[PDB]
Amino acid sequence: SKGEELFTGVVPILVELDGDVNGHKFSVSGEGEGDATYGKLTLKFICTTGKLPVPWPTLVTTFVQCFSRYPDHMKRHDFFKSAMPEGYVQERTIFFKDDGNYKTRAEVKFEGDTLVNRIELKGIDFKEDGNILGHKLEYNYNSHNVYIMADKQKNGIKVNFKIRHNIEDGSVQLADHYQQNTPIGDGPVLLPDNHYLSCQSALSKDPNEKRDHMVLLEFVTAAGI
Repeated sequence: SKGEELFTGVVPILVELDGDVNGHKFSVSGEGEGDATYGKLTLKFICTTGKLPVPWPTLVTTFVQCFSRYPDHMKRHDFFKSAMPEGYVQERTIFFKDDGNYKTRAEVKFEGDTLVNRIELKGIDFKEDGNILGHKLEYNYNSHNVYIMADKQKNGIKVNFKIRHNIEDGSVQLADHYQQNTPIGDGPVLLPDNHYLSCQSALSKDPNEKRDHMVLLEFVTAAGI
């Protein structure tokens, strides 16, 4: 595959997000590297506007599935890498149960040797004292499966999954994800058969970082075929 070759080694990653949740505006910058051979991602995110108005875990999914490890026997189903270097647009609506929703639009593409994820996020209908704006979510992350289906109509894919964020009282805050990806270029891409990505994420802090931030270590592997 075309893009396939772009991911054989360690690739630097840059993430830039501008967000507005219920009028609370903020920006985040992230840097790190991905090693698709091992489905590995290592990144550090910094809120460059001061304090993040929402819990960091709620932004993990928004912050480059092209770094997922696709088993050799499943390479023909790797839409993400096939869209590179031109990239793909990734759009989501994330519904937080009994609370508001995030709508995101992002462009993932290479800028030189760096894989960049530029995101615009808009959140509305949140409860000021809810689990999100109220900061009631634990700083951790559960393993989840991400379900992918082709969408030949748009020469792209449809993705859906549920993220369960742990609330400090022991309960869970469901975040229902509806996602669509379509190529940026007019080039050809690989439309996959149904499969899923198995994802695990570990959140941590940089003991010397005084800015509001998040350190992320993530491993993702395609499966189901």
